Amino acid sequence: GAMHALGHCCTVVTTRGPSHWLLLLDTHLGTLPGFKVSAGRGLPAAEVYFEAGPRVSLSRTDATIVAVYQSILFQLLGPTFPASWTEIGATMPHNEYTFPRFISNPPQFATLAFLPLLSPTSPLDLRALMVTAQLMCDAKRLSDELSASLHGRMVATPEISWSLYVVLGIDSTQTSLSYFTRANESITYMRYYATAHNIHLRAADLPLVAAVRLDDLKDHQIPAPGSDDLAPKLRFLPPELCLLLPDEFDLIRVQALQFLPEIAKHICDIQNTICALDKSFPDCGRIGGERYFAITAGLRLDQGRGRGLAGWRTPFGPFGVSHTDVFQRLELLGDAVLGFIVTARLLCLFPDASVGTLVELKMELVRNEALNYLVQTLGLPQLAEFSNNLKSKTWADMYEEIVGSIFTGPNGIYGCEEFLAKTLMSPEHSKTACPDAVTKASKRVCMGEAGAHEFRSLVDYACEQGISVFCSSRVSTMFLERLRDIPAEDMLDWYRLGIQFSHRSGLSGPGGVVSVIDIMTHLARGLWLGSPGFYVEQPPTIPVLYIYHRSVQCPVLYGSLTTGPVASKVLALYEKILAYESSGGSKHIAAQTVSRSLAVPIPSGTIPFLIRLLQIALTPHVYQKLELLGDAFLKCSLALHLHALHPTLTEGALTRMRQSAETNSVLGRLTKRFPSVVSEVIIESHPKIQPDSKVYGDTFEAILAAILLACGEEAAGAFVREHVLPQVVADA
Ligand SMILES: [Mn+2]
Ligand SMILES: [Mn+2]
Ligand SMILES: [Mn+2]
Ligand SMILES: [Mn+2]
Ligand SMILES: [Mn+2]
Ligand SMILES: [Mn+2]
Ligand SMILES: [Mn+2]
Ligand SMILES: [Mn+2]
Ligand SMILES: [Mn+2]
Ligand SMILES: [Mn+2]
Ligand SMILES: [Mn+2]
Ligand SMILES: [Mn+2]
Repeated sequence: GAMHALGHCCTVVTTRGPSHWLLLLDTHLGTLPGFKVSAGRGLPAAEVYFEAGPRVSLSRTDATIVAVYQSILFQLLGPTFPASWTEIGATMPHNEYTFPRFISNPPQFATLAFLPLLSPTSPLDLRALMVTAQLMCDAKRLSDELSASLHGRMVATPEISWSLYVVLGIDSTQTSLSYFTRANESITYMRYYATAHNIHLRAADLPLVAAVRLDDLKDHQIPAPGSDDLAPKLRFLPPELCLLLPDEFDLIRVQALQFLPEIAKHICDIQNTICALDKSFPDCGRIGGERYFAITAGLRLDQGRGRGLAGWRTPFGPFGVSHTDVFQRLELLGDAVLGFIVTARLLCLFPDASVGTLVELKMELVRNEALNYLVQTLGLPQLAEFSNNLKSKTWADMYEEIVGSIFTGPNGIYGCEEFLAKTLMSPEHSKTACPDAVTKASKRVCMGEAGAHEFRSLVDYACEQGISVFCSSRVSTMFLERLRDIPAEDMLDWYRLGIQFSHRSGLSGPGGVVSVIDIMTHLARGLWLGSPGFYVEQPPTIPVLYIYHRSVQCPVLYGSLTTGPVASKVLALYEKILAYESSGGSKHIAAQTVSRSLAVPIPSGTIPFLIRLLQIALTPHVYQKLELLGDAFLKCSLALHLHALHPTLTEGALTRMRQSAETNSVLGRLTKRFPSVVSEVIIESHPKIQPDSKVYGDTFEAILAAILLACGEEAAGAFVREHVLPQVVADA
């Protein structure tokens, strides 16, 4: 293009070596997922690796010198390919796309050009191109112009479809006047070319060229001066037909060039997939190539059929990871964080619930049965394609894998929170005329004119009409009683927070629907996202605020500490837990010694709160819920750390791995490595207990939660990598 041109260091790799090219796109496609092409239509199997580079600028004059090189390439490609890279992709048979069923005609198509590179680092040379165009211009026939200096050189027959051949030497045994036979018939080459092609050979008296067609020499090695290793495919052709290609166009280039059409198809495929499925597949915030590979990993559940996933090419992620392997490890991780977020939020949504029922409720929301239904309402089954010769996989797994994708993508844990809040609660989860006095309240709620009793009326109504806004009948029922326990002066703020979130999520306008179902839903999402803390049973309220430690904030929903309608509640609880009169005996000392033994940098002035929780973690009947949360986080943090440390490992390995460092005996050991003052306090609280007890293990889990709650997600995850990760036992 003009200046609008982005570089990529495209590399085609065959059995015989690597070939380097500079791809130029006029479109931001981020990084392009490499792919590998199957054993070919006259070409060998190969692998194509990309990597983004400079943002190269081109003057009009230079851009047209590129255009020249292009046409040199198109000519070598032969008359079978339209002389435009766009037209090559934009006429692919549908069965060559990654999604033949969703071929969506993009408004734009990309505009690409290819240029040679001597190495993946050498700069773009424009003067070089012009020389190559000059040498091609000058390049003469074999008649004008030894059979050891021609060995391995590229030659094309421009009078006959511009086919490409590799010269093995000159066979003086025969001449265009010589004969060759096809069973029952013997003709002279000179007569053949006249009979078939309407070519009347001039220099007929010259010795034929012993060459082999590029189509035929699939991956085979070229022979020496001719000791001729594989000769049932050898061909002899008149020297006046062979146009000798310049030294730049060696065997390596010319073959790699046969794959450039696939790279054009790939970029084309990427673009289609995006503007066909980008709006129907939960948003991870990726763009271009990576968004493609995400949708591919996410919906192409099986592997290709012989030839490949998309046509003859099968895309792979970083470190040569199968798109299936990706889905496999993103499901594992996604499953692990869904557990974390659901734990942390249920913990606050039902502050009074026991660890017993929190666990029960989680499994009601994460259960296959439920996720399976959630995936149906997303309409993924319709888009997912597989050959059912792929057994143990479930619809429900798509949900987990998505959460994984969203998490590991640019949107972060914020994306996951958003995706869960859109999907676990939704008006689509109940059934439905309604009384008079109820429509009046609903109307008043929507235009902000609503107050205390209007909500009461609406709750009490839904509370008896059995309205379920969660994808669980138990959770929905339990949500309704949590609502009765919430001060009606508060409900207007929760609702606003819910509708606010619904708006930014793109699933509503600023106004609600004016139904008790929609109102019931918004109340839910508010309270899901924003409930401030949970109670530790018999002792104040522990505030959940690890979100405000996030290095990227979201004032629209959560606000800031210095103070909204939610932030204020959280802050309130925070100030009350500090002011708690510290009866600091030996526990308070253990808290302090733990406070400094974290071997990990914590945020500033966060200590006094950490001590308070570390105390709770170290008291006997109270750690229960902190343990629950710590357990949850540890799985998810460890899953992450391993996911990163082992880019090529799949479901089985990564599971067996983190399970080995998550066991109660293992965590217990780590608790004993703290100053003996800590072990002392544990044995002091629990009379006559033994080194193999469950309690050491669980207090570690409890401590991890204390760190998470008081210092935030990155401090807690640091503490995991520094202390828990080194205990993971290799599968070898
Ligand atoms: Mn079409
Ligand atoms: Mn003729
Ligand atoms: Mn990954
Ligand atoms: Mn409760
Ligand atoms: Mn599985
Ligand atoms: Mn699963
Ligand atoms: Mn009650
Ligand atoms: Mn809007
Ligand atoms: Mn555990
Ligand atoms: Mn690995
Ligand atoms: Mn005990
Ligand atoms: Mn435990």
